[PDB]
Amino acid sequence: AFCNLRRCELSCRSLGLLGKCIGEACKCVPY
Repeated sequence: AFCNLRRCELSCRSLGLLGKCIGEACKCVPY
């Protein structure tokens, strides 16, 4: 897969959110 999900999710965990991939990049979500 073309997206670093774990590296995103642990970054979002600083902000208190979850990380989710979207095609070719990753974004944080509070859900």
